[PDB]
Amino acid sequence: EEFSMSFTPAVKEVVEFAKRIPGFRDLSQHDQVNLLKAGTFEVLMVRFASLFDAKERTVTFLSGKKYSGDLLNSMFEFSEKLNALQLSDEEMSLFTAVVLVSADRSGIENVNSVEALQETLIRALRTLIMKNHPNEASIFTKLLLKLPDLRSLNNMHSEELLAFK
Repeated sequence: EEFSMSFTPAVKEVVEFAKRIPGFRDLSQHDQVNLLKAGTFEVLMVRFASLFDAKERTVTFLSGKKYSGDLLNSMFEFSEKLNALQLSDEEMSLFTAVVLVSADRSGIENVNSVEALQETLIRALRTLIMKNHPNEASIFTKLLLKLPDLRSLNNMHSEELLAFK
């Protein structure tokens, strides 16, 4: 409850976010549906982190209200680690687009076009991180390391979410 349904309109939000990713609407319709089908779960993981605060033990839901079981524990270790980097909203958005365009390539027909879009987003992320965190370049590396982590959480818990919310 009070979090079940909270992730239904969130799916609608990912679709709209993707549409705003420069170049996304150039990929085949086939590839756009597949990136969203495969990556929506990983983007939602990042969005959750963004609505968490281990610095105050508060978890805010896209729904509004604020509060403080083994996926939920993973979502906390994940969120704490990511929240540690102290990214700005702009970095957070760019990173989320990288996550979406980094999704499982199994159902993708034009991988070259998807890798080309990921490259463009990756280069901007690194460029944007170096500028806002000149002495913390490593922040960029830590973010890439999270891609394999999110793919595992996905492989393991997507079903217990991508089902009736």
